[PDB]
Amino acid sequence: DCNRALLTRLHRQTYARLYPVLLVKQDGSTIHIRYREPRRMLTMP
Repeated sequence: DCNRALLTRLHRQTYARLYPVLLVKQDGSTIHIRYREPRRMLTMP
């Protein structure tokens, strides 16, 4: 059921290049975050 809303693109008329990034906050939890820095990962302290 988690997959209902997951497939989408940004609908704002003009925007920057969006790159998949993997974010790790301080959990052990990770989120897919679309951000303009191509770097494959960022981990939060």
